[PDB]
Amino acid sequence: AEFMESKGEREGSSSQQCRQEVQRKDLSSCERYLRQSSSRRSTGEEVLRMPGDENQQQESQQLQQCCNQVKQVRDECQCEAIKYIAEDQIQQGQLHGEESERVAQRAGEIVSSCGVRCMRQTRTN
Repeated sequence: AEFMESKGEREGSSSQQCRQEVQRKDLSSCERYLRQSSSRRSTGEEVLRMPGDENQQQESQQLQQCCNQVKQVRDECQCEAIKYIAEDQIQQGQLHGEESERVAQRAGEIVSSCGVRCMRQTRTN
């Protein structure tokens, strides 16, 4: 009489699965630094240096967490990573009325450090 069928549904946001690992490694603290009160301990056995091995050679173990964080960036998720962090905290945080644009320049602070992605640079892969 008849015979037909077919299934297959999915949903995503960023590329393949950038937003995924992005919310873990890639810009996942640079904006959190300015979002929070001040950088602090976290997950990672790579935090036993004052001057910071993998970070701008200068007393700044705070932004070192962003450099070490952006050090886990892929390449094509670097920019989209900023489109995530520099936004999720905007919707989550009190970033509304006219205090959301102040966060745009703010993230730029850590960007100029070791967060140069979509807040200064562009797609590179």
